[PDB]
Amino acid sequence: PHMGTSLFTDRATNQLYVLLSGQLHPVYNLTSARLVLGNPANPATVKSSELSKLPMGQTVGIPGAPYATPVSAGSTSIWTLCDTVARADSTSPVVQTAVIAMPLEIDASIDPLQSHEAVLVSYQGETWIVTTKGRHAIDLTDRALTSSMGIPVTARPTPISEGMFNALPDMGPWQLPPIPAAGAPNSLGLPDDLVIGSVFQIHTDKGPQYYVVLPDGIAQVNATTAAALRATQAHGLVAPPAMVPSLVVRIAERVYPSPLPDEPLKIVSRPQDPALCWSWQRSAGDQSPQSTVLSGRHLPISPSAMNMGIKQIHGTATVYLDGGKFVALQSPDPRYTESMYYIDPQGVRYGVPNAETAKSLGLSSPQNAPWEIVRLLVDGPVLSKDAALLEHDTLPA
Ligand SMILES: [Ca+2]
Ligand SMILES: [Ca+2]
Repeated sequence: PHMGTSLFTDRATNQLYVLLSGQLHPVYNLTSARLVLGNPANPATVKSSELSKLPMGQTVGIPGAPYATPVSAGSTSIWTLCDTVARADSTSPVVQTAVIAMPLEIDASIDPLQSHEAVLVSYQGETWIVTTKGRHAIDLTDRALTSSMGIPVTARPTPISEGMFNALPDMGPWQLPPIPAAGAPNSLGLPDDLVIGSVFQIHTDKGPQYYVVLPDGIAQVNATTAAALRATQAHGLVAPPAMVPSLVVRIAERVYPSPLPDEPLKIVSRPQDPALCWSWQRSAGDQSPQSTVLSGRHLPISPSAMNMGIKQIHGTATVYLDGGKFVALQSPDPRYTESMYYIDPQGVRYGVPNAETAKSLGLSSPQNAPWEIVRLLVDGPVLSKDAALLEHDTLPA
């Protein structure tokens, strides 16, 4: 019968020994011992003379596994990816990347982009504009489009890392939404001058409200969008004609999804603000995560935290965390795939193949996390019972 203790530690050496079918085996770590036992056993301390009372076998386990699988007390799952560009204005700008899995300290020196703020970046020979929503493709050699869309010739793109490029959602071209049948007569009963794609205005209590004429109705646009439309094609109008509300209220209203913000676009200076981050967060009970783009002078963590960073030899990012993590990912690989990883305090991810294995390790309720950030971590060996059952020549250290 099972006698309650299948895991032991030599009182003198603190070495681990696991009991398998009446025989002791040295085992590399607690993680491996629990994998083979099928439950998160805690070692019983005994003298070597006690261990010598059982037959001893070869070393078992996963030597590359973390010693154990502790997890930070964690209120909320928070994951942040940060690009820092060194010598942004030089002929040799360099991007460094950090993964932050811990609460942030946000201030005026490093905070979310505001709605009118944007960063011009380069990736693989192409340029993208980064806003609070993600990245938008733009070709800067198209001087007129670029200018109309609020981007000055004084703007210099700076490189983003591959990880940041993957993390930032492609929200579509930085352009005015194309207007079908632009230039053609309106079908809305408006004056002949107001062709499809033209801009008019009506006077309100808050002053002028601008509209664009669409094939299926009229849509409100802000002043910036109105100017951008007219800068591209004014349709022969010196200014947006003033219309009477009696004429306009009768027409179907539509939505024109211009990406241009109300205020003049402010292009952040990378030398001033070398840090660009994508921060992702989700609390237990939440139906959706919330994500935002940060821009500032350094990482959004305390100065004390700025040197608890760890970079793996074969990792791309320096990792900052407040303890271990147990996370659940969902990704199209290319089919919708749910996966689980344990992340050790060193910033290595280890696959947890199924719920049964998680239970063996004493891991429960994995936090939802973004694969875009988590899979940037170095991938260690999968934590499986099959792997842990393997015998080895050499004793644990
Ligand atoms: Ca600062
Ligand atoms: Ca700011």
